Amino acid sequence: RTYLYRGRILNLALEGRYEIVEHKPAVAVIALREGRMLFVRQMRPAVGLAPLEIPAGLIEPGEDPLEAARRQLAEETGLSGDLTYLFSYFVSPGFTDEKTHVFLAENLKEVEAHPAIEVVWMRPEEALERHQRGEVEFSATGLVGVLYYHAFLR
Amino acid sequence: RTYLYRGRILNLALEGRYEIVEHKPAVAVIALREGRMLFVRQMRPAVGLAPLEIPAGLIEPGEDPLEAARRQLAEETGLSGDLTYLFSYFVSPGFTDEKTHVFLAENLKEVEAHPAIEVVWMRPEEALERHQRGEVEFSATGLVGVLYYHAFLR
Ligand SMILES: [Zn+2]
Ligand SMILES: [Zn+2]
Repeated sequence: RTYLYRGRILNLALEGRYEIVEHKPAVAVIALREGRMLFVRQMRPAVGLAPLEIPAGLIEPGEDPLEAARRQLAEETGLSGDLTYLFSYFVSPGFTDEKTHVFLAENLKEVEAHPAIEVVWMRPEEALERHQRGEVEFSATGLVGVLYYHAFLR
Repeated sequence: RTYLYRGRILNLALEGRYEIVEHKPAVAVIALREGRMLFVRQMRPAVGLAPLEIPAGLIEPGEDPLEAARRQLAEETGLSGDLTYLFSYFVSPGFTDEKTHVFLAENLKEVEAHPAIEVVWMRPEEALERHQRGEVEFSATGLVGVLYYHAFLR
């Protein structure tokens, strides 16, 4: 386990033949209101475009997933709600340890008028159609939100 | 766009204040048979455990997503089938450009008796329950497969 780089959002290390990227864990929040899902978009230099995602972000030191979820939702959209843990997933276990904890948010209320991040309320059916037509791209969190909705929220 | 490392499965670069990890695109295959989903497990040094995933892998030079999907399915499980493109997603757009193309596989047939990789046929409902109980972890591909099944394959 040798480190070739210790950065801000990640560290690059080696374990023999394997290249490993250590990354802070993350959270994502699925929120539905009047049939529309709460998506967000922002410039992502790593991909060169703005995919459709859901409120998400890194878990800061001292925070547990639930607290981080509350914060990301408030900071990115200015909303608060009753959160319920759903499940988690490793974004790409073949090279990184980033683990994402997904929550469901209900009974949304605005806690701050002042939420870089574009808030995009959109019916999940519409998001899926636009993607199938090649009009928009998805981040893992956005796709998970869309699939979760079709599976358990209709 | 400065490079601090050019490796095998990834490159580490910088774009001002952003740390970017360039990674080859990938594919994942969702397959259902007799109510069981085709999951796979393998040691993943980056995470320290073996999460529940679905057949997946990198797209090699010269290959398009469909061809890569056929190959990963055959090499990891020894099966072949009729593949249909479903959708794609960026695993973690906040730091990497890895994009995953997901396919559905139907009418499975064994093409090789000789498929590191553990083949795990399991009902998606069971996979979800075990995860909720904290008995198993999910990779993004495994979770996407489970959610896709609950949304459109029942
Ligand atoms: Zn931070
Ligand atoms: Zn290769």
